[PDB]
Amino acid sequence: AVQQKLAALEKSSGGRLGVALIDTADNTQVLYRGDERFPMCSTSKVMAAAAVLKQSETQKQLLNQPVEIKPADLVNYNPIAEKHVNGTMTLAELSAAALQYSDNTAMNKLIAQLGGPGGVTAFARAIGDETFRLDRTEPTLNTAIPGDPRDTTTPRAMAQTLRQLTLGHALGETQRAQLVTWLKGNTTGAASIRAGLPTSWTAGDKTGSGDYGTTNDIAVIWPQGRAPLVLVTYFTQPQQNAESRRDVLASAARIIAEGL
Ligand SMILES: O=C(Nc1cccc(-c2nnn[nH]2)c1)c1cccc(Br)c1
Ligand SMILES: O=C(Nc1cccc(-c2nnn[nH]2)c1)c1cccc(Br)c1
Ligand SMILES: O=C(Nc1cccc(-c2nnn[nH]2)c1)c1cccc(Br)c1
Ligand SMILES: O=C(Nc1cccc(-c2nnn[nH]2)c1)c1cccc(Br)c1
Ligand SMILES: O=C(Nc1cccc(-c2nnn[nH]2)c1)c1cccc(Br)c1
Ligand SMILES: O=C(Nc1cccc(-c2nnn[nH]2)c1)c1cccc(Br)c1
Repeated sequence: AVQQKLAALEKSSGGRLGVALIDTADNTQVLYRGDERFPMCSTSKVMAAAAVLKQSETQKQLLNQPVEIKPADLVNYNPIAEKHVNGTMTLAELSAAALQYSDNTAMNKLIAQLGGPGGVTAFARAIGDETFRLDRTEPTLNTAIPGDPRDTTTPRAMAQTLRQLTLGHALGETQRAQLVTWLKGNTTGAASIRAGLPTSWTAGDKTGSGDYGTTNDIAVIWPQGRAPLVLVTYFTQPQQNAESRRDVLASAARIIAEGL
């Protein structure tokens, strides 16, 4: 029923839809193209911010370290960083900017802190994610070209990783709590996964988008009276200039929630 429903949604959408749910009540999963690769776009900002949180476990002042923002550092979406050009932002500020505002300049500083995209990938491998790969910086990591393995993961892998980071033991308890608080404070998510969930429920999420109408969201969800869920919804379309479809992610999440 749920599989058939997600297939129906996909066919009507004209794109390719990827879904992974983990229900932590009983370790049940629901996968739809769970092992196909999709461009992550800004959902990758979670892995970068989490990597810096991991570093902060052994450098308890790391999040207070200032980082210079120069004019030439600004890229294509800098709602927070543009306010600080010719000044500085701390790594905590850059983390919150990247997660909660989806600031691309902030993400670049997180990547640089980790020694480049490969350091983010290395963190993913260290926590048992063999699938995630970050290959580029912002903004080009969002080109989302069909078939391109760069800056991709699978829904199954990303759901597992988001669970380990937010509900498991990938991070220390303080760092886990900080990540959760950041995600729950997201500003960009009301039209995506969370639009398809009951309004009683609480959640944190990280959205992404790019070329090929790519429209993504990953979420940790606390349903009324139930153990938490982790839900990944990835969507991408066959034409480079396709419009975003946050509604399709909301629809997928509604199918999932009604199936619980
Ligand atoms: O900045 C965004 N989009 C963006 C920025 C810069 C360039 C383009 C773009 N160029 N060509 N097609 N899209 C899109 C964006 C999209 C969705 C949510 C949030 Br938060 C930010
Ligand atoms: O803790 C880490 N790595 C670590 C520690 C012990 C073992 C392993 C490991 N084994 N196989 N792959 N990684 C990794 C680590 C790695 C890269 C970035 C960041 Br941030 C943290
Ligand atoms: O040719 C490509 N990339 C590319 C872009 C820019 C320059 C070059 C290049 N320069 N010299 N040889 N190749 C190649 C390409 C083809 C199919 C899928 C994808 Br993703 C990329
Ligand atoms: O399995 C997990 N947690 C967990 C905790 C306590 C008990 C069990 C359990 N008991 N029996 N089977 N699993 C699992 C877990 C937590 C975070 C990320 C990922 Br991937 C998996
Ligand atoms: O960076 C891009 N967009 C963008 C930037 C910042 C945030 C977001 C975003 N956040 N949440 N959902 N989308 C998207 C983008 C879009 C199309 C082509 C290329 Br190349 C880059
Ligand atoms: O991109 C727009 N809006 C918008 C607002 C919030 C989120 C997104 C979005 N999120 N993910 N992909 N697009 C787009 C927009 C609105 C009016 C005119 C023009 Br041109 C562009």
